[PDB]
Amino acid sequence: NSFSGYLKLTDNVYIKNADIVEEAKKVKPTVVVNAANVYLKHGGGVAGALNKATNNAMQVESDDYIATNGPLKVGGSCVLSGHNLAKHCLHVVGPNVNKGEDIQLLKSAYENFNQHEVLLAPLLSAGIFGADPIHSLRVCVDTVRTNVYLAVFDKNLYDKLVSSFL
Ligand SMILES: O=C(O)C1=C(c2ccc3ncccc3c2)CCC1
Repeated sequence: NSFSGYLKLTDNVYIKNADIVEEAKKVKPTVVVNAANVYLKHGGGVAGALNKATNNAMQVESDDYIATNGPLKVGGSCVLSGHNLAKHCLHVVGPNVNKGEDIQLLKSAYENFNQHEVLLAPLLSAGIFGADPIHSLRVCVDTVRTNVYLAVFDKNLYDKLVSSFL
């Protein structure tokens, strides 16, 4: 958890313009959050990038978790190995509002972060899930009570989030 170069937005939310894969490889945090789907199929976005950085070890483990436990619920999570990226990966399912899933479940999704004192994470439901990323940061700030270090890849999005916040 030796994070560096973050800007503190609130007592417990920090942000950096960084690639979450590179941050995980540098810091090897106790927990890295994945922006997952209910079947843990890590096909694109942050999920595809974290799985690729494990050379598909994350996907093989996830398929076994699903065969034994069934799919997650939207707003839910599971804890699996972080492989080379972290001690643990917290796979969290935010709603895909582009498919009619309820935006209220974004609060439920962020509540899962409270089971861990420190996390490295992306914004949930941003990208292909369709939620406005600045709304997702507001829900994170209003819901997460533990220490969360948010990595945002895109510089234009990062500058917009920092300006809206501070
Ligand atoms: O943080 C961003 O800029 C966002 C996304 C993203 C998408 C793909 C990524 N592939 C590798 C590492 C980080 C990634 C991050 C999806 C929406 C917002």
